[PDB]
Amino acid sequence: GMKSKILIFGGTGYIGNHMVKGSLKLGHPTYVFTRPNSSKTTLLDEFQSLGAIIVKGELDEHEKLVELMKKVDVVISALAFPQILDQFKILEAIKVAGNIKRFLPSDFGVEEDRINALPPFEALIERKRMIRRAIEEANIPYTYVSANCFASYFINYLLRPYDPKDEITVYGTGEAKFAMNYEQDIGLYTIKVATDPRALNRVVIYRPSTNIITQLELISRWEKKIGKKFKKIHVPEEEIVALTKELPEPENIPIAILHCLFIDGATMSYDFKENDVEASTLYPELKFTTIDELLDIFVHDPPPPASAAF
Ligand SMILES: NC(=O)c1ccc[n+]([C@@H]2O[C@H](COP(=O)([O-])OP(=O)(O)OC[C@H]3O[C@@H](n4cnc5c(N)ncnc54)[C@H](OP(=O)(O)O)[C@@H]3O)[C@@H](O)[C@H]2O)c1
Repeated sequence: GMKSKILIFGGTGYIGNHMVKGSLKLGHPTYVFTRPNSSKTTLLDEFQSLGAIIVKGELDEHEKLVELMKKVDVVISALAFPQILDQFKILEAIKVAGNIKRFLPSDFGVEEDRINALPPFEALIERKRMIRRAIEEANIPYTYVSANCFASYFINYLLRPYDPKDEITVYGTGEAKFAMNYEQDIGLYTIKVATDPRALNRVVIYRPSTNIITQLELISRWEKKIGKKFKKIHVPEEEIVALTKELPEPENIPIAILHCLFIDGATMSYDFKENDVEASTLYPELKFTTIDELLDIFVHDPPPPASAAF
């Protein structure tokens, strides 16, 4: 009816699929753009059964993008790091069509306009910054989502719950705080803020007070849940920094990211600004799945591990 029509790029993605599902669950007409040479016919078939409109095509098809933009109201990009600057193709189409009410570029991580990282990672987040600067210069309505850590992704990475090993690797001292959110919730909240006037042209941060923790605390709570103790093996900060300088690319990128999130504590190293919007405070009918609930999920029905593309 009056629900804004949402177009999602990278919808078959690791985080993108939760945005597609959240969109449909909220009653929004949902368009999913996907490459012709897909390996997700089963995933696309699921979206289709849920009401999604599938549009196959390449980002290089400028005319197709423009005609597609004219049919929707909101555009959300969940593309991967290798495709960050390819978002300029999306932006060009948005500018030509001229009817888009809100554009959310592919951020969904650290708040790159207030944090810095080691060269391997810094170079990549500068690409996201370039997208934001272009959006602002063109006066395109937007919302920048700092989702912080994808919870299933990093619980799997840090705890390797599917590994019966007796040791656990700790990065740095393990004392740095970080916030992590369940992917399913990042998906739903992103759709909500994309049409919330309170988020128009603002930075939105997902930092629920129940999802702030340190590596050491996460391990301790996990040990209690499963009744096992691990031998904590620390990897010195100086060691991690050296690796980012010697190891090749993309091998050194994940190392740089681990330093950013778990040693420097970039997701918790700042205080909110006047115009910042913390999403957990927005909807009284909704709440972010907490860390305790997340650990319970890994005990009962753990989601598969994942590895981002670099
Ligand atoms: N905060 C965190 O913890 C965290 C963790 C991981 C990722 N991220 C962020 O989340 C965002 C998305 O990451 P992701 O892991 O979800 O992405 P992804 O699943 O790797 O990729 C998303 C989609 O990109 C499309 N795609 C892939 N290669 C392409 C190409 N060459 N040309 C055009 N389209 C292509 C694919 O869709 P089709 O096959 O349908 O074309 C794919 O499903 C990024 O901004 C990333 O940095 C954050």
